[PDB]
Amino acid sequence: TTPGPVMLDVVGTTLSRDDARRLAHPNTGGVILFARHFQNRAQLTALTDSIRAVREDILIAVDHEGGRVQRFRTDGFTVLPAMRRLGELWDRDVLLATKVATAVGYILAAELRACGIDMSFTPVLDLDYGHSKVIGDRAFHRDPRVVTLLAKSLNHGLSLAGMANCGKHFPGHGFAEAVALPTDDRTLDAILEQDVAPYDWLGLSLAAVIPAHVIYTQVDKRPAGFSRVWLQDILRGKLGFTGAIFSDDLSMEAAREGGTLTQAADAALAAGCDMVLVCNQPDAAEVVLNGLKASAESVRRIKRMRARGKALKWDKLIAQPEYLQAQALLSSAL
Ligand SMILES: CC(=O)N[C@H]1/C(=N/OC(=O)Nc2ccccc2)O[C@H](CO)[C@@H](O)[C@@H]1O
Repeated sequence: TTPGPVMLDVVGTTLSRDDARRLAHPNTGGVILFARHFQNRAQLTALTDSIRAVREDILIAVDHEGGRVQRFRTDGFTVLPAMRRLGELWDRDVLLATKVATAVGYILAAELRACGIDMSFTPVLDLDYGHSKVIGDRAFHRDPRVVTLLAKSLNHGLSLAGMANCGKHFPGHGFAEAVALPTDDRTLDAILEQDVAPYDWLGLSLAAVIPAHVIYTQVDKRPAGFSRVWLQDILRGKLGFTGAIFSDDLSMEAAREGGTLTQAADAALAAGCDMVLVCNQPDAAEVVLNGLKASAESVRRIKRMRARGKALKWDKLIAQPEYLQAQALLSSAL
């Protein structure tokens, strides 16, 4: 089987008959996990194993950013700092900050792969303007050059465990704050010269992208996730990006602008998304699976988000010097 364009979630800590039906649908391509799917490491591994048993080509992801966004914080998972902490460390010691960023990346990816997960929806590349509360301390730094090199060092640590990455929220969620959709009335050039710069500078170190549920009125009235201008003209065209594009959670009502989930899913894919996220309502996601009108190009990019190579099980990772080394550095540096 080949991955479909829909990423959804399962009902709980153990796979159900309804999950198996949904996982087997041709338009299913991924699973995203949340805190309700984690009891302990043993349970989570059995869950991810059973998911791949139903659909061997499935992509399994999770929002593991650190700080305020980390689904798995217990039973050995290292509580990671808010990315804003790394920008603050950068301001005291640039090179040390890049060293810690990689260690955070490797810890993050290694622990996730030990439980059978492919990727995390990280890093946040939004600039820390201080404007967006939903972003807040999830942003690395105000300076796009600092965001680039810190995020790059983190993506390097992810790659050391064979894990990819996903920058967000394109073209930038940091400026709009802004219950309807946020709006950003800056000019295209202003958005390109700063918020978009990390996506451009990261080059091949950027594996994927999530667009923002934000309307940039001076560029396109459609939200970035449903904007062919942003996803094709800018990202694919002007920047030459060839990585995967995941929509932001379509379950966010205001993002759909009066349309159904299925209609919003068709618009996102039509705009340029390779995969769409429908979180926290599997039955509504199943309606999308069966009503979707919309692959060759996308399937290639989706397959390339699978974790590369073999992963260390927990019994092996806990005794690995590199893992132990990263743990110590994180404690001392922060
Ligand atoms: C802007 C933001 O924080 N978007 C996140 C995000 N946000 O989802 C929602 O805000 N969902 C929502 C909000 C209100 C009602 C229903 C769903 O979903 C993705 C997958 O979980 C994350 O990777 C994104 O980073």
